[PDB]
Amino acid sequence: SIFPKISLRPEVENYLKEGFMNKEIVTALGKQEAERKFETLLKHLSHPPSFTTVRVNTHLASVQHVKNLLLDELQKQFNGLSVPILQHPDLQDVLLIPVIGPRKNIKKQQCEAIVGAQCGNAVLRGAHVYAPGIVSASQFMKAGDVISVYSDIKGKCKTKVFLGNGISELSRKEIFSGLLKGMGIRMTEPVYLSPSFDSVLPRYLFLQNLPSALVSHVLNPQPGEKILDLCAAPGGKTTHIAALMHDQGEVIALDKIFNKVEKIKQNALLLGLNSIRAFCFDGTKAVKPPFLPESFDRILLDAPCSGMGQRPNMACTWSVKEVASYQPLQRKLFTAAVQLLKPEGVLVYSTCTITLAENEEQVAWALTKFPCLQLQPQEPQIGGEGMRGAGLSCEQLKQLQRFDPSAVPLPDTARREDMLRLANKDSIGFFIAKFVKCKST
Repeated sequence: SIFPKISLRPEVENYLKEGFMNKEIVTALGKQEAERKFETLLKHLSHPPSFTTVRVNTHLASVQHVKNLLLDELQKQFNGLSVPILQHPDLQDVLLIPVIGPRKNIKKQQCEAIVGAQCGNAVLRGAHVYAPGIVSASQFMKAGDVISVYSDIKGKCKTKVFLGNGISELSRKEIFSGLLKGMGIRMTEPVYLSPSFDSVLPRYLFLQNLPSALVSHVLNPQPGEKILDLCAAPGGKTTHIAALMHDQGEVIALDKIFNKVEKIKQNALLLGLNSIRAFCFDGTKAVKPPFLPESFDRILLDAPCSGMGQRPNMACTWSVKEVASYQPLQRKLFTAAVQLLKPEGVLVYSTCTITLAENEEQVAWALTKFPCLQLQPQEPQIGGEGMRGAGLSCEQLKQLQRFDPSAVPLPDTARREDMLRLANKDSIGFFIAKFVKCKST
């Protein structure tokens, strides 16, 4: 639509393309359609989802109450403009808030400010511009000036994607001043009008996209059960798991980085859960934390991935090896997970990336190396079937859940189902696979 395709290093783009142009897909669709689908895929990654979704902390508050409070907050943020919020029928702890589509109306100003790619993503997510994120600004820029903000997606500022207009809180002199970090540019007229939930009901809400919220529902944890979250940072799926069990049971959260673990404890504390035990521990060494084999009722592997399905995302300054180095780690963590899983237990493997190597190929690898594992259907089903290319039958592909960022054309801004459709299809790149363990080991 308005934004260019996601900015990737030619090598990386060629890698992804190699992954999305396997002979199976080319056989199933033809080369032209494969190419077009890949290009549209790269084109939809730059644009924000039509819906921002939030998870209600049902352990402390009801969905209706929080919905009303959010209605109030929204009619506060947008100067009396009230926008609808929808409770997802299948994911009833999830609220959907529509983002206002491409404003092709906003005309640019003379005073300009240029920001980084990540800062641009933040702006597209509904955040404001802060002084450290500004790399360039027009001279004679004063506080209160109406300025146009551009994103340097190629990272060539010591080419410019227009993000919208705002008012300056600082002057050029003040911006490039010697560390005012809490101010910068208030986005008053952005292209995408997404709201900010960074200080709105800290104990009742959690900013979490739809598939990530779907993960825990698919896992389907029950009260009294023992659950393991191998890679639990920052703790969204962990707290969700605890909340689904009404904080009754035990959820072990594991992470390798200390600070992230402290973040997990912080989030668990904010949402009032107590059945969570967080540990700074390497998930690859989890087997005897460490814990005895087959001691967990359910295990979630929200695996570390290339994350090439996140939206919005205007650029990725990554090497090819960085992108392609996830598979061995994922397989180690997966092995640990299988070893720690109880007989007739459930293992869920999830990623927020779009590559074959980190999704379908891992499912094939898992079903080959572990005869004790059996692929299972998922409820609810929200996303499309698995992508062809890893040598999986149609039945196996229909039991996986893959979210395609480019499945519908990019929206522009309705009925209930008309919004639910957008929230379900126009989403981020995500992958979910479900396994049950048949015998012991």
